[PDB]
Amino acid sequence: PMHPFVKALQEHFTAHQNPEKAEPMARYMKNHFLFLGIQTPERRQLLKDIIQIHTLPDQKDFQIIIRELWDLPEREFQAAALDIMQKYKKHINETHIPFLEELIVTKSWWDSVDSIVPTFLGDIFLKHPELISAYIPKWIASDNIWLQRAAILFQLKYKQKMDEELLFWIIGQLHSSKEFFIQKAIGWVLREYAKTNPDVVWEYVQNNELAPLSKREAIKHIKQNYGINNEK
DNA sequence: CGGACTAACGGG
DNA sequence: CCCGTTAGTCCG
Repeated sequence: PMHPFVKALQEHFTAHQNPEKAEPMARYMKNHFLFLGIQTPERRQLLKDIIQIHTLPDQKDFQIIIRELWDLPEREFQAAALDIMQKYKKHINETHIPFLEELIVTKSWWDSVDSIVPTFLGDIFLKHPELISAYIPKWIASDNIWLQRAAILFQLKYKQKMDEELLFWIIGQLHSSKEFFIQKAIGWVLREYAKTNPDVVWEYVQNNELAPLSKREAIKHIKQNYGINNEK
């Protein structure tokens, strides 16, 4: 039996569906998912409505509610699940890594994976850096582009706390990937980290092989700092 | 390739 | 208001 909070959310979202918007929204995600057609501002309000009426469920039900929402067809339910997980943030710890892994590799796409990785997993590994090597090597070795992207992006927001040796090691392992979502994640994490340490990122990109997309994205801004040499 | 543009979302 | 970003399409 579906949890009453999830049932209430399903009814309320469905009552406000927009088939006209659902079409372009589904196309944007390359038709991997059905959509109700509800964009983020309204989707968060509809969740708010249900929390106001029912109250947020006891923490004992947290993982259950996330999984039930994950199993519903329309993409807005996974987006809502992530909003709900943020509400239970203070209950999440290192013991939830496998739970988060399973979310990464089910109903997988860039929208859900990017919402799980730099935030929830990033925070966990900042608190428990000793656990990185229990997961990152397996992720990289896996057949799964989303675990590979997770390995790249978990340090995205680390700024001065970035483990540079680790970042570059991870990138080195994945630099030959022909997968767009890997090449782009490499570009993104380098571009972001260059905001903290431009010299290190510039040196890396000039001295290590990267896919063209990865390099181009990495230096999107810092090419202004260093210049674009004449090629002849 | 890589630049220009679109549309939505996060946050100064 | 602005800017920076996951994507996305389109054009030499």
